[PDB]
Amino acid sequence: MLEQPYLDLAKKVLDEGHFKPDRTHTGTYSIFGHQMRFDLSKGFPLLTTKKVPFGLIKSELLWFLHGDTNIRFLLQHRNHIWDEWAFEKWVKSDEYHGPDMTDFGHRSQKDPEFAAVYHEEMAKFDDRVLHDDAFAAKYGDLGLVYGSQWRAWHTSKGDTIDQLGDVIEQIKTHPYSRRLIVSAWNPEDVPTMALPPCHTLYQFYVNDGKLSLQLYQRSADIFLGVPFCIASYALLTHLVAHECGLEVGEFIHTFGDAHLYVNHLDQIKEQLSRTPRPAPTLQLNPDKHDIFDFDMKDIKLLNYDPYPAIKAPVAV
Amino acid sequence: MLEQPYLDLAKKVLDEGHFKPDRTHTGTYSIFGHQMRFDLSKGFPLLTTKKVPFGLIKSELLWFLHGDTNIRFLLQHRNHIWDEWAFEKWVKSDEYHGPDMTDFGHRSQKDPEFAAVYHEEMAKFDDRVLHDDAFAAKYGDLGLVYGSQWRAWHTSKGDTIDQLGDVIEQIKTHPYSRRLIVSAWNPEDVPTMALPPCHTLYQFYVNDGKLSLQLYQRSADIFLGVPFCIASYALLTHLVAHECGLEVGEFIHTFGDAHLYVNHLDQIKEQLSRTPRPAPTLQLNPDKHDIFDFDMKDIKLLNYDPYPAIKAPVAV
Ligand SMILES: C#CCN(Cc1ccc2[nH]c(N)nc(=O)c2c1)c1ccc(C(=O)N[C@@H](CCC(=O)O)C(=O)O)cc1
Ligand SMILES: C#CCN(Cc1ccc2[nH]c(N)nc(=O)c2c1)c1ccc(C(=O)N[C@@H](CCC(=O)O)C(=O)O)cc1
Ligand SMILES: O=c1ccn([C@H]2C[C@H](O)[C@@H](COP(=O)(O)O)O2)c(=O)[nH]1
Ligand SMILES: O=c1ccn([C@H]2C[C@H](O)[C@@H](COP(=O)(O)O)O2)c(=O)[nH]1
Repeated sequence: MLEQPYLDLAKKVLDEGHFKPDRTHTGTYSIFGHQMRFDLSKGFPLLTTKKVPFGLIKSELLWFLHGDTNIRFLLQHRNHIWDEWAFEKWVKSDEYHGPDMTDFGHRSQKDPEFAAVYHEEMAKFDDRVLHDDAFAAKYGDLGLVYGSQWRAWHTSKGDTIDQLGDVIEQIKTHPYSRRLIVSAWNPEDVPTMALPPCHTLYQFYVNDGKLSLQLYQRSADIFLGVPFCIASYALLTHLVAHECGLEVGEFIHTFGDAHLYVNHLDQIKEQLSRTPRPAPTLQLNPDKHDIFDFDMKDIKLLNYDPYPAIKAPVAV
Repeated sequence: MLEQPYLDLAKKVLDEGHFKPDRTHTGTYSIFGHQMRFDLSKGFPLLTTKKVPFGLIKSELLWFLHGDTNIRFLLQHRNHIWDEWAFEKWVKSDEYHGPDMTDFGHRSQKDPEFAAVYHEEMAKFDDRVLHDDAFAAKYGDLGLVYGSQWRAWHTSKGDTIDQLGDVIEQIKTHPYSRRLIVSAWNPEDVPTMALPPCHTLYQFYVNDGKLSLQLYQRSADIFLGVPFCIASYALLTHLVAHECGLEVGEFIHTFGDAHLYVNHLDQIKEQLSRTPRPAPTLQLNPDKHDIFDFDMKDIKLLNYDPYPAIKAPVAV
């Protein structure tokens, strides 16, 4: 089965993972250096042993591909994955006149009524973003996110480089190149970032008319993150390929610090009692070729028969 | 035996490696995505199945650790690994009055007498570098090399960041961090570089009082390059550890495009007929702790009993 590597990584961490604490003060089980391989010609690696929302995955990837960094687009697509980051900037800034949200993410799990106040406060902020173009302009723009890291790298001369755009052009002109790399790591920015990119660097490769892609993830949440990441990068390996007119080869996920939060142990064991079903299948619109102009309707997932969704808490 | 992974990578490429040409127009056998693991507590990974020059490895690493980018230091240490790059800039510039060296690297293998002319021309340039401080200042400074990428990253504000310096400080204050990353990839520079860094990115990790390091190599010459690289990065994992007062764990070498030049096939097979001996041992000076102030005499390699050196041609 196509998703075996993910189960193995999960089992493995459970078995060889050494205890290791972190920022959130919640302990974890970590390993260092791992590498999975998913033959993308066998099917699309969307977990069948637990329901993963492909809709959110598409929304987020297209956002990146547009070089966009404002929440407004994602919001219009019912995507709220990046809300806390915008919200957090709104609460620590001027004008915010409302219940003190200091430590909203952490407290939400503990104070019940607080969760109520915060959830509506959030609901309001999002509405303002979504409608007040002025507000969106200053609170919905996350700044340094994958969208601007891949397609608008700031140069020392006050200019901008479209890493993804250029790399794609190169795949077309020099497929056998070894410099097909897109970095999301800027030494100038990381020192003062809310969250340096976990999806640190990827590189393309072409051989036998097939496109492959390797992603280097400095840090991974095996339960919550990895499941999205695989699908997210597997989608791109499909997009770029389609555009360049190659076939799809395999996705290679290399890990730095792969961990499993102690509060996710039961749930992950719960998933390990499942037997993966046949993998779903991606269907891309044949009329469109400019991935930069792709839309939600141009990507279709067929035969997605998963197990119910396994619920687990976000440990900040 | 400690170096088994390297043999396996070699055998593997020979067995699953698909043909793939490149810039030098010499064909290669490539694979995409590999990952070796060397437990550094078992010994120092310097190849015993073929003599590797640890002297050059030390010279080069210290050069990097000093944030230096000029050939003069390396020259004083009889190191000529980076000569062609300096020489190449001298020949394509003004003032060069002598035999046209256009395509010296490639031609050297073909025109015998040419090799003679070029070799002495080189000998002269190096002497000028080594003695004329003015000359060295403009022809010996390679510019963007690991030394300035690790310890003098140019920011958009015309400043400079000491990635290595800072990361080291972090290991001391926050060992369990997942942001211990040093990048040698600058999207602003790669577009116009003679050779973008093959040793693209490394990340540190600390657990159980042991320091580990993973290196991401976008491109590798399995015969000539990989042997140096392992030892080079294994030395650093030892240096930083010593400084931070941790123990050494393991070195993890992840590969993007790992290849074997077609003109190295015989020689690599030749090496595969060998049986690795016990690994050598690194001995660091206990009195010094500032790796930035380390010198050739502060690093000692014990029990290095290798097989003779296997000769193979440099395919540009
Ligand atoms: C993906 C991604 C990158 N990111 C950014 C990001 C930031 C910090 C992180 N912290 C940790 N430990 N793991 C992560 O996956 C993680 C991811 C995400 C951020 C939020 C959600 C999210 O809210 N959805 C969760 C929980 C939903 C809920 O509360 O019910 C989910 O399970 O999908 C998902 C991903
Ligand atoms: C190391 C490194 C990075 N580098 C930079 C660099 C640049 C282009 C490359 N090209 C290829 N195919 N492989 C490499 O290892 C390589 C390395 C090196 C550059 C030169 C030598 C060198 O001259 N020594 C060779 C050959 C010596 C000889 O001519 O006799 C050797 O075998 O050591 C070694 C390493
Ligand atoms: O695909 C993803 C994206 C983000 N994160 C996680 C990584 C860390 O658990 C946390 C960020 O903490 P640091 O690694 O930066 O310390 O967010 C993932 O696990 N997977
Ligand atoms: O440790 C090292 C350093 C450099 N090179 C090689 C990689 C490529 O063979 C060549 C550079 O060519 P590109 O990958 O940039 O095309 O130099 C290595 O193999 N190993």
